[PDB]
Amino acid sequence: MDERDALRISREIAGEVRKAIASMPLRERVKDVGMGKDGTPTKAADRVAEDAALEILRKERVTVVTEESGVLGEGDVFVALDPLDGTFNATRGIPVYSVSLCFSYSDKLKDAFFGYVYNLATGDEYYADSSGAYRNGERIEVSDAEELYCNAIIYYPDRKFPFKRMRIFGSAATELCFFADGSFDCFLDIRPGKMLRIYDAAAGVFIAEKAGGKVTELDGESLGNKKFDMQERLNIVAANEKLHPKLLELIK
Amino acid sequence: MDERDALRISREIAGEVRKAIASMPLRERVKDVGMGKDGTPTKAADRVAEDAALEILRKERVTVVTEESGVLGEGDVFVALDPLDGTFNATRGIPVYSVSLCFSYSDKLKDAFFGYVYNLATGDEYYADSSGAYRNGERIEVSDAEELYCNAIIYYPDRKFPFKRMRIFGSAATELCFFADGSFDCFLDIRPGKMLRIYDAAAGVFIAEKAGGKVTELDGESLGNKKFDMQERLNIVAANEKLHPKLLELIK
Ligand SMILES: O[C@H]1[C@H](O)[C@@H](O)[C@H](O)[C@@H](O)[C@H]1O
Ligand SMILES: O[C@H]1[C@H](O)[C@@H](O)[C@H](O)[C@@H](O)[C@H]1O
Ligand SMILES: N[C@@H](CC(=O)O)C(=O)O
Ligand SMILES: N[C@@H](CC(=O)O)C(=O)O
Ligand SMILES: N[C@@H](CC(=O)O)C(=O)O
Ligand SMILES: N[C@@H](CC(=O)O)C(=O)O
Ligand SMILES: N[C@@H](CC(=O)O)C(=O)O
Ligand SMILES: N[C@@H](CC(=O)O)C(=O)O
Ligand SMILES: [Mg+2]
Ligand SMILES: [Mg+2]
Repeated sequence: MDERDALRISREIAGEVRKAIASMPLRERVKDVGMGKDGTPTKAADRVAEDAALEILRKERVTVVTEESGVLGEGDVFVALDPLDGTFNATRGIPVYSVSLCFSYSDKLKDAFFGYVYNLATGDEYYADSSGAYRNGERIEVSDAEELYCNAIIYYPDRKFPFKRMRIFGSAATELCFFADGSFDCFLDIRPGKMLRIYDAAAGVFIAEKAGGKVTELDGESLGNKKFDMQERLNIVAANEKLHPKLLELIK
Repeated sequence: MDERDALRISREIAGEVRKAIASMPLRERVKDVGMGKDGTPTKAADRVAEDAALEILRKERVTVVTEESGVLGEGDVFVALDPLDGTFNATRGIPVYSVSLCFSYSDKLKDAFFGYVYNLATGDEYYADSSGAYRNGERIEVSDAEELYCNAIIYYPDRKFPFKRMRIFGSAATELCFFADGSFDCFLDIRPGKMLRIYDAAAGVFIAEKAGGKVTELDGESLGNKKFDMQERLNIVAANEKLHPKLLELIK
């Protein structure tokens, strides 16, 4: 499998997940249907999205790490799948939620070769590969802001901060893409509980880095050894390389 | 003018503003074209939205209080207009932004008779009149959550908080409607600067109250005497009546 295969696979999944969600009334979407392998409820919207995606991934030689069904398959290519990132928004009709996929040549983030996040409500397509990062077929890059007085996505502000704007949209994969395309100047997840899982973050991280972003853990450490499994957790500090160290100092 | 006139006028404005914005590429939307009477820049998207709305309101006997052009006309019915609430989102292609209208029989919020907020990206229509509050033609009401451990929209969290979720979407009028329809359990704007203007909040406040919500200033004081002018500022605490007093105690 190469990056072209991954793009093709991702686009087919996006199409099937989009069709499955769009036809589901909010009343149905919001229903709990079971307990996910991640230890949070699987909503009916989560279930239909994952089935749509797994139906396609099942044909490939991959090991899938996915929120609801856990680790599936035995292939050498690892796929971190979030079949519906932003479930709360989807069940409320708030148009920020997406399907997220990151493909790696091992079970570690450093061997990632493809990232894909598709907004299921708007049809916006973000992806990145060896040639760079894209939004709807157009090359993107992070902003060049150097000041802390900037436009920040942050989970969660717990003190007075110097930002120009703070936003929290409820879809980490999509929000990492808002940072990747320069819509926002930085993305932070500094929750002490360390809540982000590998499938929430992996594609967004890969896309943001291809777009020029510097993206690390809380203390500046590389995310390269983050594992494609259900147990992995992440804090994220993401910004261009001039802003990034200021962000690190800010949160000490 | 009564509440049926106001509904008809609002729908006409929504249609015109919607097509004016939808046709404008992001790179055009984001351009500063002048200084607004509110003291913030008018973007091309703001100007185009406002001209569309004013062309319609010009035929009515109203005094309009609007963000970019200020106070216009001499009619006895006052209209607080935010031609595009969530301009930052609109210029970035983030689908949470709306046109907001509150109609009052004086220059005070207590004399409001109609509120209308239309999401320009999704086409969701929120309004309220003597018969109640509506989302896309269906009656809505606030949630009945009684615990602080709830789903909150809050500008801005500056300390550790007990919420289940915190969200900040960048469109106060629309966010007040997310609260009105029960999608979120409360809306708070507790920014010490007191940043909200009458046209940001008036329609959202009126819709939320019609939906059963209790909505007050920071100290629990009524919003009735808030004025339809450019100088007015608001902090907001909005929740059902069981949750509301707990929030008041929380933010001391
Ligand atoms: O998939 C979700 C989503 O990314 C949310 O925005 C984030 O707060 C949660 O931690 C994550 O599980
Ligand atoms: O119209 C805007 C919008 O409602 C934003 O969400 C809010 O943060 C701003 O204060 C307001 O001016
Ligand atoms: N992924 C899209 C196609 C595309 O973005 O080109 C879809 O299948 O709906
Ligand atoms: N969240 C979606 C609702 C849907 O498509 O069912 C939207 O308003 O864009
Ligand atoms: N304002 C809408 C109509 C409606 O809200 O029902 C439009 O003309 O696009
Ligand atoms: N507020 C300005 C500058 C910025 O926030 O980047 C804008 O909307 O473009
Ligand atoms: N501002 C975007 C919102 C969206 O992608 O739906 C637009 O042009 O419609
Ligand atoms: N999924 C949410 C539902 C809600 O907060 O209303 C929960 O854990 O309760
Ligand atoms: Mg998910
Ligand atoms: Mg505005």
